[PDB]
Amino acid sequence: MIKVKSPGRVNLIGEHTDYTYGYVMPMAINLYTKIEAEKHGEVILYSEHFGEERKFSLNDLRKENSWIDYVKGIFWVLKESDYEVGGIKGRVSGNLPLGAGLSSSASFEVGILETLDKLYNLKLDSLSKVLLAKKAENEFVGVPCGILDQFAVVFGREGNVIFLDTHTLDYEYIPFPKDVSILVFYTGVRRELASSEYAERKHIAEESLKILGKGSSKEVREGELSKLPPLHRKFFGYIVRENARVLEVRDALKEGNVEEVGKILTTAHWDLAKNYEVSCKELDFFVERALKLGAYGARLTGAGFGGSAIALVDKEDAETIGEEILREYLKRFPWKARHFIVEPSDGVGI
Ligand SMILES: OC[C@H]1O[C@H](O)[C@H](O)[C@@H](O)[C@H]1O
Repeated sequence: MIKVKSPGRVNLIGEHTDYTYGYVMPMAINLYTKIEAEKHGEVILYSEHFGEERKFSLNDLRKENSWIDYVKGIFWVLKESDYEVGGIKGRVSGNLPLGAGLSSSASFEVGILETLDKLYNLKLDSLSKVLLAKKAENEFVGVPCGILDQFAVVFGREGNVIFLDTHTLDYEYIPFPKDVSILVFYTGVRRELASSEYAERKHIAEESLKILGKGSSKEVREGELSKLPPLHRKFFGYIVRENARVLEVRDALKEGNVEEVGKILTTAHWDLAKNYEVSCKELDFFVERALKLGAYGARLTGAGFGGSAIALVDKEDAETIGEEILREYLKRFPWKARHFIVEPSDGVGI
C-alpha cells in the first residue's frame, strides 16, 4: 500500500493568460486529495467525497460521464504514451473541496498518475507528469484548459509561488512573504455552469493570435490591438495588461513589497470584472469587502463565473476577516460559501 498527497492550487496573478502562452504565477496549497492504494487486476476506487465505489476493467477506458472518467483518462494517456501499467485498488479522500475552483480535477488526476508512477515504478519526470495529466483532461475528459493547474500541483514548493512562462515552460520559484495569509473564499457558486464561457474566451483569444500572426500574447503590445475586431480587442486588451501585471508582481514579491503586490491583484480583479467580463456579483462582493476590512489586495482566482476568490491579508487578521465577510455574505446570497486559510505548499508526493 502507498499513500499519495496531491495538493490543489491557487493562481496569484496571471489569469486567462495560459491559453495564449502568457505568464502565470500559481502556488500549490495545503488542501489535498489523498489516495491510498495497492496493485490490483482491475481499477477499484472508493471516493469519500461521493460515498461510493466505482470500478472498471483495464480493458474498459470508455467514458462513463462520472468522476471515474478522471481516473480512466490517466490510464488512457499512459496507454497512448506507450506505458504498461496494471490496475489499482484504493481509497480517495482528503480536504480539498470539490468544484470550488481550487483544481480538484488537476489534484485528482495528478494524484492518480503519481500513484501509478510509484506502484509501477514508471520513474516519470515532473514535466512529463504535468503534460500527461493535461493531455488526459483535454483529450479524454474533454475539458479545455491550459497548463496552469497541472503545473502548480506538480511543481509547487513550500513557501514559494511559481513564476511560469507557459510558452517556453521556463519557471522560477519566488518566496511568498512571512505572516501574509492567503484567505480563500468559495462563493458556493459552482463555476462549471459557465464552461461554455471559458471555451468562448479561449477560442476568441486563439483567433486573435492568428489575426496578429503571433504565437504568444507575450509578443503582443497594446498598440497592435487596433488590428483586432472590437470584441477580440476588448478581451485581448485584458490579456496584454495581465501579462504585464505578472512581471510587476514578480518584481514586487522579490522585493518583499506586499503592499504593491496587493494593489496589482486588485487592479487585475477589476480588469477581469469589467473588461474580460468573467466575474460575478458574489466574487465582486468578496473583493470589495476584503479591501474595506484591510486586505492588501483581492482577486478572483481561476476561471471566474463563480468558484473562489483570494485575499492577501496579515496572518493574525485572516480568521477575523474571513468570518466577518462570510457572515455578511450569507445574509446576501443563498449559497453554501466557505472560507479557508491556505499557504504555499509542496507539489504532489508521498
Ligand atoms: O487563468 C484561467 C484558468 O482557468 C482554469 O482554471 C484553467 O484550468 C486554467 O488552465 C486557466 O486557464
